Amino acid sequence: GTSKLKYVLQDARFFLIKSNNHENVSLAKAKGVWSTLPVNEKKLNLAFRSARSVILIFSVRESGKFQGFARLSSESHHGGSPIHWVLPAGMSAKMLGGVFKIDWICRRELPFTKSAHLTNPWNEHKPVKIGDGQEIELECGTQLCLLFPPDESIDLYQVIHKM
Repeated sequence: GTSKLKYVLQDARFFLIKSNNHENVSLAKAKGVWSTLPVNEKKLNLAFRSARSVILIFSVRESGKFQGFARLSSESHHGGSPIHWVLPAGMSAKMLGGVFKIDWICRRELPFTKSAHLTNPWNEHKPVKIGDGQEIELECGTQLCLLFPPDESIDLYQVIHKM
């Protein structure tokens, strides 16, 4: 059912995450971490302290799909044992140095074809697939998350318990 998920998404903020590779999304799905560039790192830290939930919705460049969505459980943190991201051409480990802990809500794919009817008012009313770090307005982001199939590998309890 959607009661639990709708509870997690009440008053949530939503950010699109655009990964240049599949590897870092596979890594992040298993380990429960994400890192972004400093502009977006600042944006997500502000949203984390301000919002009841901060949702990252992931799409790998050129994949034609979203790969899942997750909720921040921490602000970014530097100084931990380093995540061995596959670094894109012009990116250093220092640029991805802040590590957010995330709890995945769905790790299943949603093709762009299934979200063609949703537009983001905060990106000029363009389809929500169009947009790293683009903020998605509350209702559009909620409906986008609701489109994903249920994920039998996920237990929402840990998220609901830490809210």
